[PDB]
Amino acid sequence: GPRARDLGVPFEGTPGALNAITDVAGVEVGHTTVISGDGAMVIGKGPYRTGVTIIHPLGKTSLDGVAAGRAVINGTGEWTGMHLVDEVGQFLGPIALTGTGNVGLVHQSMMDWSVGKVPEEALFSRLLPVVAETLDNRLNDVFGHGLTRDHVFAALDGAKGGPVAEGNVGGGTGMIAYTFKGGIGTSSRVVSAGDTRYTVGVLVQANHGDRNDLRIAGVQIGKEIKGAWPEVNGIVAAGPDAGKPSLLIVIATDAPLMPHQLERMARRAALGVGRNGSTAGALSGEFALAFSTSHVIPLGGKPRLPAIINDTDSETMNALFRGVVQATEEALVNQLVASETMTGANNAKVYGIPHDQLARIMKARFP
Amino acid sequence: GPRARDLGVPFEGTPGALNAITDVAGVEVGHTTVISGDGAMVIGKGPYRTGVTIIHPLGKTSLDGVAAGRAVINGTGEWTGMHLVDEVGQFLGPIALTGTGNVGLVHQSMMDWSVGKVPEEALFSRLLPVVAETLDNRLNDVFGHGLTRDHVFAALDGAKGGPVAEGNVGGGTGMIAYTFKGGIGTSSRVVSAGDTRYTVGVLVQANHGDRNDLRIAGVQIGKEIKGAWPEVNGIVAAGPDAGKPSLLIVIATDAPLMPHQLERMARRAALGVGRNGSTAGALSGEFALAFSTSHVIPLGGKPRLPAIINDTDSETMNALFRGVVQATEEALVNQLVASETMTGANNAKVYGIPHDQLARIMKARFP
Amino acid sequence: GPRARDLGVPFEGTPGALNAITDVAGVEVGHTTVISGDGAMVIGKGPYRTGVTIIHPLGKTSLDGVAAGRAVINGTGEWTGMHLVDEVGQFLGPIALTGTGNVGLVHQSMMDWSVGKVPEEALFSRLLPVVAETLDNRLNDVFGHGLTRDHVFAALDGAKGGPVAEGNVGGGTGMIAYTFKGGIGTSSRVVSAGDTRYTVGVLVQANHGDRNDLRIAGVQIGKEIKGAWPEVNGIVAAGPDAGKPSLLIVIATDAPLMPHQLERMARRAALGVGRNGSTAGALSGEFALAFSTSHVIPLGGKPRLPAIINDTDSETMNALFRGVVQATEEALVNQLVASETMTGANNAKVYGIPHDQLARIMKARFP
Amino acid sequence: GPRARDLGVPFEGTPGALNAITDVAGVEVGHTTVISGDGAMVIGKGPYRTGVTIIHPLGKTSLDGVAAGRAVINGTGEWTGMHLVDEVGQFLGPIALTGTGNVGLVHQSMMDWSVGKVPEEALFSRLLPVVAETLDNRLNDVFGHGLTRDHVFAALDGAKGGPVAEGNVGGGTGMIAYTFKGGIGTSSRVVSAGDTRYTVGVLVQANHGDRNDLRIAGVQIGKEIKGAWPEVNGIVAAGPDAGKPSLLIVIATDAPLMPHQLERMARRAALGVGRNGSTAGALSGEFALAFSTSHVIPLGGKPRLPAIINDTDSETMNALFRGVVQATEEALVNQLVASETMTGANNAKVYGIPHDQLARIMKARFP
Ligand SMILES: NCCc1ccc(S(=O)(=O)F)cc1
Ligand SMILES: NCCc1ccc(S(=O)(=O)F)cc1
Ligand SMILES: NCCc1ccc(S(=O)(=O)F)cc1
Ligand SMILES: NCCc1ccc(S(=O)(=O)F)cc1
Ligand SMILES: NCCc1ccc(S(=O)(=O)F)cc1
Ligand SMILES: NCCc1ccc(S(=O)(=O)F)cc1
Ligand SMILES: NCCc1ccc(S(=O)(=O)F)cc1
Ligand SMILES: NCCc1ccc(S(=O)(=O)F)cc1
Repeated sequence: GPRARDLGVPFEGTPGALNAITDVAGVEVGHTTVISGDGAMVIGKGPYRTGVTIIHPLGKTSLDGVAAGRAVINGTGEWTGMHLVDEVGQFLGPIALTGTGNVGLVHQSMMDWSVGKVPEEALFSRLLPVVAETLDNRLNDVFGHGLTRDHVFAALDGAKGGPVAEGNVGGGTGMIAYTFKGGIGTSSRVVSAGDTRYTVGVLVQANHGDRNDLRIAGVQIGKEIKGAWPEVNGIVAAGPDAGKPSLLIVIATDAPLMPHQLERMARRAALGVGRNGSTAGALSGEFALAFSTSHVIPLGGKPRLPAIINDTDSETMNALFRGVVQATEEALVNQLVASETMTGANNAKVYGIPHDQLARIMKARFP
Repeated sequence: GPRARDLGVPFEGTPGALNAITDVAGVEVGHTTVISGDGAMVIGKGPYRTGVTIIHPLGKTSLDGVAAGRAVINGTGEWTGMHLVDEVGQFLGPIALTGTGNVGLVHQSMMDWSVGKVPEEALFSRLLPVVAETLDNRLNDVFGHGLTRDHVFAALDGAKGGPVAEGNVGGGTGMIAYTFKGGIGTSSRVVSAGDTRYTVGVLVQANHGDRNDLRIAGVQIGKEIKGAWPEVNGIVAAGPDAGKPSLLIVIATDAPLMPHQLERMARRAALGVGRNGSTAGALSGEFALAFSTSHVIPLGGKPRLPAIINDTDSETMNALFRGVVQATEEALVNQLVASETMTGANNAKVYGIPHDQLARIMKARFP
Repeated sequence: GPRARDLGVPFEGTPGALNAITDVAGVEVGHTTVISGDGAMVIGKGPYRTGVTIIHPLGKTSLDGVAAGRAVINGTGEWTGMHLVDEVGQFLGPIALTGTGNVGLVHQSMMDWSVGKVPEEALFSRLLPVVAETLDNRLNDVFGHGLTRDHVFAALDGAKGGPVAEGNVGGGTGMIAYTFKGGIGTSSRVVSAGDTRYTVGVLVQANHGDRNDLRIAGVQIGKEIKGAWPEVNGIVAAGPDAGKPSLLIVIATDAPLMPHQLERMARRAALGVGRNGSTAGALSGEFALAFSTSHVIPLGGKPRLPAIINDTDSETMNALFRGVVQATEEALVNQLVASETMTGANNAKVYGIPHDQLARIMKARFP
Repeated sequence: GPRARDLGVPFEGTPGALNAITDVAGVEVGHTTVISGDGAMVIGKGPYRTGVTIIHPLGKTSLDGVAAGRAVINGTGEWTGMHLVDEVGQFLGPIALTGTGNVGLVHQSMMDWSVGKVPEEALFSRLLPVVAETLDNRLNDVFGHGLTRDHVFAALDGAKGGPVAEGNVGGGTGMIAYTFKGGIGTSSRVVSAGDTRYTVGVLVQANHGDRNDLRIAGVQIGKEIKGAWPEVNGIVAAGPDAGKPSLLIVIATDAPLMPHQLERMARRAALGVGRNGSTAGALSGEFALAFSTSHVIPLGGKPRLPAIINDTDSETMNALFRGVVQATEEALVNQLVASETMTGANNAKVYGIPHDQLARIMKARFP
């Protein structure tokens, strides 16, 4: 399937080989996608359109920590392990991205998974699992216990490097972004800092924004697209014909950055979001987490910092910052393009942004 | 049973009638205490010494929010719903305080409880439950699933006003503080802010500190007490004769404070902690959350702020601040006194601070 | 001359009557602009291209505080009075925006001005002046004491409502933005929340960004413009032909917001900046301060909060948030268009963004 | 003259050789003390009781940065350069501690001093001087321009290693703490972190707290001391018999800590303050700044991090934290003992805590 670039959307900078967070060596991603039932929602019975996405910063077999820092755009949402990140500049274990209703289940399941994987002497380090959410309430039975521990184990165990599936998968399965179908998106940038190159990888779970604000490559596009407004049981549910017939951003880099420097990286995410036109809804939980895969902390050991960067080194830091902004901008658009039309709970129907129209618009704007 | 004052420990200020967080009208507290098994710990088979403590800011039937603000002393621990508090200055639902291994279970159980209590239209407001932890790893099978959804429901439903049980109860059941038995403690102050008297109530779940640092009423008491060091299988496990035969602070007030003013309140907890001598362990998750029961936010309506206070009004603010410092100091000592000797997982034995010795020391120091 | 809209740049939303921060009633703005000398720079002798911009939140005769909250995009710069804003949610006195070299002089001058204007009994409230900077180092003798106490008095005393001068004036006089001439810009939005209208006004002092990242109305315009690169003594200083022949954002609103709510407003500034393409340089001090003119604190008195807004009231908050994003986006373009080509210290020459070319590009893009 | 230990006050831990911040190698301290005039205050004509204290983290000839992090206890005061510290984890140049009315003068004077001392290529790094304040309003003509640029230069140039003068000197000259004479205090700890011993040094400028709250070595001493309350014109101005005849903490360490780790150190200061009984007044600007003298950043070069420490290494981190708490606690008492009775502006008279009574009390409590 085409990604944003394939439909003629231009972006600045140089993407990595996979144009994904896994361009950062050693990062693994797994999805479990839960899609079952149709028709009217009954709490505890579905329909279910949900799941979980796992990111292993250093792979599923690592017991070590990664240096980390976060940023909050708008904090109406949950992301666990973040007080830890704020205090000691690192976290242990995987990142889980999921639906709001799944947070506690995922949190405990990650603990159960550790008991079966980790040496008992190291169990203390698995007590603060990192779990984050956006709300799949239009398409999913949020409270209905559709996600199981087995689902979580499968994502943890199945995670891998290489190409990352985008769209209606894992934590993104039941999401809605810019009044089009939401979900998972990813992008990367290879950046030049003097004689050195670094990779900045971004993955998003997008459930934010309004169609009328959306910009793609600077084009305010919602009004250029015809139709494709959401429907409920046959009736247009938004837009001019209404009535008629949160955002999680994960940044990986192999740059050997210190925790406070990774906070700076995280704070660049908002600028990439800003490029695409949204204004951070009052109830939209929008968060960024950044980590380094080269600045690593062996469990109970000496931190490994292979090289060290000056915060005032504009050449290096700006290269890295611009990388975050650009990869974030593109990951957001890649999400929209990868997500297909879906019908879910209560016959709610949300359209993937139409490929034919997007390509036509891009061709006209960028001949 | 005697509380700290009853053993001759002096404190400054005037406590409320109950000398507890429930001196703040409408606050309800519940505990479920889980104690089963003895001897060698096998993960999933106990022994269990754990539980959960519930605090309903406005009572169990409230759908409304309370103005709130938080502070971090040392952030190596979990407390959910805090991004929400940082962002919008309020939280919905109960505060749960529990052991580290129970966070996910408690988080989902609270959602489940809401489904059976609140109108479907208010379910959105129940998606970010507030759950905090300290670690009962010495006395409890942390990973062993000792806490059940029923335990959580019982605490949610059984919560009430009036006297608050202290010691080895609810979330505090298997905790250890200042190398003595840890647990739950509570105290309050009624403070004169001009011609208006507010109540400041504090509850702690204590699992922090070293005996060598402990100060009670300014007395460095660890070396004055003889014996009572922890044991394993009858062998002293800490202190000089070793070998021979986190902190959660919840502040309630009826002062009509704005969210940023409640952050100031929460930041006062550290001074109260400082009075008692600990230095915040590198891995001690020490947190404070402050809320108002008068500044309330009707769900989906207009915030109710019955009066308004100027931050530069020293008379009012300092009365409130001093209240927090004093009530926190006393709550910590009250905890120690209420907690009794316990033997738990792996035959670990932790002594309650000896009442006879404490009373003897206080009598000598304060005739 | 022309402002951005006059050159055919489209923006979203409805500007206030003045399309300026002074659309918020009672706000006063004053500039002192210092331009003297030409040729090679000698420290302490000029050339000078600097100044100061004063914003009185409630007018120059007010002794009262305004509710306030801030946000940091990248904190490599100075802005005094901000610890106060963080702590007590308000500040007293005017905001001064100036060149880095002028900070201390302006800070003390504001105290001096207070001694002469304020009742003796109220002098305590004047001890924490609000002063912020960006660096005019290419065009100005930064260290050379070009700004005087008299210059500051003149801006304090000459401040007024009505139209605000933009471009090479006040604190913006010697600034550079997006490799074109920087300086002062302003814009406003009147926003609708049901039957209620509010105004959000923004003023920027812009000294940030690179030409190659600049977006105006979503158009990446740096490569579309021919020439107009900076020069030093007749030699192109940047861009392809090189070698051959920080950001301060002030947000005012009449919305009756609490301090933590104004922090949310301030955090929206970054999204507006993001729209225009910059990525926050490592050494670019980018800050936002937001205040309410309706939520005011009589000195030594009871805060006046005429109405109260729920943070979860999306209709109201989103209206205000969108206002910040749009007004920030426009104030940045308004700055560029207002700023004229300038030659300063060491014969550095920076071009105002070319009006003829910009208009042509906008016409071609937006027929 | 005796310090606190010499009067019989016990403290925990091992001080460095000097028991002062200069036990951390390379740190230099300088004071300029300004004392002139008696009787009634007229703004601009004294009497003056003020000054400035300079701390050079790496000595007066250093152009390099030190890694640093800060904490706020209560933010109603000024400390410049802190946005920089928050963002990039270091600051350049000296720390100045002074009276509130002197901030702007000191800020500009430090720039002027740099112009004379620093190479031209390094001037950019001198643009964000670090200046902090407490308010000497009872004893000093705050607005009266008593401090001159020459005073600042003398303290910058006269700074040295070795014993540090305490009491009514430099920035502390006109201060008041716990209703006794305030001033400068300092202490250090050498702390055992495994097989390595680090030094933690602390200097305070104390202008905070109330006599009734003061604890010295856990003894609530205000009521044990007879007389010595402040007077105006021979009449008691505070306390029971009235009418009858802010805090700055600077932490230095040679531990090679990263910036986020120094924030942790700074957050420990509050516990040390807590030990001595104060509750952080609403208008008391109470701040801490911590820097490392081993983790240094050559100007425009590669950061030098000689060794690296794990945040979860309890043995090392707790040793450092305990050092901060104990050194802060002792610095505060050392201040009181060093500070002598002073009469200043408006015939305000503030007593040094009486040495004879203190020694007698300590002897009775600690036989
Ligand atoms: N991040 C998920 C969306 C969400 C879910 C709940 C809220 S609350 O303020 O009503 F608790 C806010 C935002
Ligand atoms: N045999 C003991 C296994 C075990 C069980 C629990 C832990 S904890 O510190 O993470 F709670 C550590 C080790
Ligand atoms: N608050 C519970 C104790 C705790 C549990 C785990 C950690 S971690 O750094 O190893 F993730 C830290 C502190
Ligand atoms: N209308 C059916 C009940 C219901 C209502 C709201 C939700 S929520 O996902 O937005 F919290 C879930 C289920
Ligand atoms: N905000 C003005 C620009 C500026 C000026 C100086 C610095 S410093 O890191 O060298 F202290 C950083 C940024
Ligand atoms: N009546 C004396 C005038 C005066 C002089 C100084 C102050 S201060 O607290 O701001 F330093 C206050 C009042
Ligand atoms: N840190 C100095 C004391 C101080 C504290 C507060 C202020 S004010 O801005 O709230 F009036 C002024 C001076
Ligand atoms: N290289 C010439 C001297 C000089 C260099 C830099 C500056 S500054 O404004 O960036 F601090 C000022 C003067």
